[PDB]
Amino acid sequence: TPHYLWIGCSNSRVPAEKLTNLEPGELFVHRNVANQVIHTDFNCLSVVQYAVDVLKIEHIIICGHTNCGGIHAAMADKDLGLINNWLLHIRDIWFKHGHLLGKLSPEKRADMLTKINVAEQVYNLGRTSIVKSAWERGQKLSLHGWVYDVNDGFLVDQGVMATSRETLEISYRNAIARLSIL
Amino acid sequence: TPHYLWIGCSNSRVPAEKLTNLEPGELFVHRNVANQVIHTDFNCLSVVQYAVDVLKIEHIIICGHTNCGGIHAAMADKDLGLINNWLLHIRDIWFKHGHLLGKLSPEKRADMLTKINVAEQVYNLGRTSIVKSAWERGQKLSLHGWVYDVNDGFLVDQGVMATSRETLEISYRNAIARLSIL
Amino acid sequence: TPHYLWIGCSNSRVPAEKLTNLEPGELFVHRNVANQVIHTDFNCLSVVQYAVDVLKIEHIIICGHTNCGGIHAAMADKDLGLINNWLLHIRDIWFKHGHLLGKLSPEKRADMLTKINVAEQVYNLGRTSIVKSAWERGQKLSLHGWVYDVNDGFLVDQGVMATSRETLEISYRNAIARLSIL
Amino acid sequence: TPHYLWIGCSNSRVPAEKLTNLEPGELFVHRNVANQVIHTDFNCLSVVQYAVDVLKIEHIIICGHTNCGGIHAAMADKDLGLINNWLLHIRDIWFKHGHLLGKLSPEKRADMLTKINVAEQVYNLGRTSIVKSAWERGQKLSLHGWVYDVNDGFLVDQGVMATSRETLEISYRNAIARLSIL
Ligand SMILES: [Zn+2]
Ligand SMILES: [Zn+2]
Ligand SMILES: [Zn+2]
Ligand SMILES: [Zn+2]
Repeated sequence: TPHYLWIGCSNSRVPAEKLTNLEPGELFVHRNVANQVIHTDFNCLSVVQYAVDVLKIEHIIICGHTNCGGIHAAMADKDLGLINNWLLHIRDIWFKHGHLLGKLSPEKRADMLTKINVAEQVYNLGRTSIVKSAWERGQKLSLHGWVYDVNDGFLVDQGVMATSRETLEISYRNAIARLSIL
Repeated sequence: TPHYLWIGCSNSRVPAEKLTNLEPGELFVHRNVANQVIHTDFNCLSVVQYAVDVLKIEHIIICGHTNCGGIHAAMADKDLGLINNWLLHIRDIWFKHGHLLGKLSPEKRADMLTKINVAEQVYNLGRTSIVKSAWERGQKLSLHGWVYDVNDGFLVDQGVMATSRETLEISYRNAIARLSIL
Repeated sequence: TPHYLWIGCSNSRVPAEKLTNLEPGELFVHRNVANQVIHTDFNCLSVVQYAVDVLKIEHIIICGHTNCGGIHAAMADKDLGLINNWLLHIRDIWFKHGHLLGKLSPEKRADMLTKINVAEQVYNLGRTSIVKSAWERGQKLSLHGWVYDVNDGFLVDQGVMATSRETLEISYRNAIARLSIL
Repeated sequence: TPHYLWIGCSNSRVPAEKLTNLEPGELFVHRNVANQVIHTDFNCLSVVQYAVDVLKIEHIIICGHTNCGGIHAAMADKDLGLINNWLLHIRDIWFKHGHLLGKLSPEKRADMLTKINVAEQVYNLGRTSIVKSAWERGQKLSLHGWVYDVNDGFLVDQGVMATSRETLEISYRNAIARLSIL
């Protein structure tokens, strides 16, 4: 069996199976643009459901990365057609935390939003009924939010790690709090 | 920078980077249950669009596989919540080719449907405005559909390969023509 | 309470509440382009779920109409951007029943596809777990497929009317059968 | 031919044709639970796109309403299957303005959130490439956001109205500014 679901970015500089030292065929993988878990996305949420319910996976890892073309385009003011719609979700976050990112130099900004994004996505994953109910029936399931420093090797980027719904709150809220005061 | 998009199954035994021999950084990856390109899926289309228009990728491979849970689930009679909605598209393909699969022996049906599905998804991909337009303005873009077997490798197929909308027809119809011979 | 869900086309020549003689605020309404019920559409399927489960509605009416801009564009070979993706579903039907429509004069065609579409959509609605489970717990729920002749007043367009899953099969299969032999 | 798009709630007490006094045939209608424009919803965007580009409509109205089940459900703690995914977007809006609503009295919260939601959805609509582009090539298009009350009529609001991306900002931020006064 696989023991982890890996939700990562479609981008190539992020190879899930290679960068970790984990055994081959242990990762059940979903990748989309800027690693998103949108409330109304049947594509991602099907993988999560197949993972949790069918494969009884005990760990979902969400994982962003620095220099993500996703995050950059999300902040660019440029019509690239259909991706612009998908990235508007990321922009909602950008402006949700706009005061933080406002302060930052216009490049720390890119990587900060990258970190914030993962937190927010773990937060979406955690409010999923797929996940929520797995918890409620006593299933062991932990969520995780990391960022792969593409020029280095990754950080358990955040204390954004839930094993229940309340631990989701503690984690996320602390995550956001911390990153809005260094 | 990337040069290929790979749309595969989320399944852990079909990792894109292991199963290809491209240079690292060259693959841009989407995975989802049973490797679908649904006409109205923002997530997958967002990736395709990002590949063709922004990254200017010139090859898309859709990789399906034998002994695939998605296909098995699509044929099974069991409720798996959201997964069911996702596989109703596959169940349509199962119905579209019911006569052919009706002939086949119950065991050989999953592997047939896996092969049909890869043809069908390439047919979807190619009918995309994203793709259609890329061709319509003369950008070079080839679609390839293959099937991987864990105990056996890629089935020497002859199978699915479009570089224009006209060849998409020729390749698609021929693939189905061939599968129908039994 | 309302007692019917009306899934109709966004188009204006089709006013649900007016054209019927039914009491005001009896119709819970969803309208989209060419009245579609796509397996993976959270928008429509949310209305259906709110209808069936929360409002305990006993009747879903799907209802197309003749001279539907949806059906026309679906058959047109013209890029209109984002709607083309949504209409590809209709095109899958067009070519599913292509031999029928092939025979017909190129305008009977428009209205035939309009009728076929409703049948197919009732069929999608009926394979929904939302609907299916309502049936399984003994809830009284009937589906219906009509077409509003925009220049006349409508026909229980088809014997496409399910009160369970097996009555869905009988109805749909007969529907398609009939319309492929006049 | 149409001249207005109406995006309203599916709710039976808020029928678009009754609540307006347009000539018959002029309204083009979308309804869904709690009148959302989600950035990655093919169904709603398909309608908008069809209105702006094909039908060349010059006004879009988003109509919300008081005592709306969608809003009530979004705030409630109950599982309603797919509906939950759909309302997580509304629950985000509830969180986005938590401080403001936190002030408010528990009863007055639904009606506040209904008002915020209409502002938010107009803000989404206006950030659409569909809309943005229409303006960007100088087509005339005005967005309007209103709230309807069954026992009272449309709340004399001053509220939400964009005819350009800059006015979308001005109108949106001002709407929120105003709602915040209490
Ligand atoms: Zn990236
Ligand atoms: Zn598989
Ligand atoms: Zn129509
Ligand atoms: Zn409502």
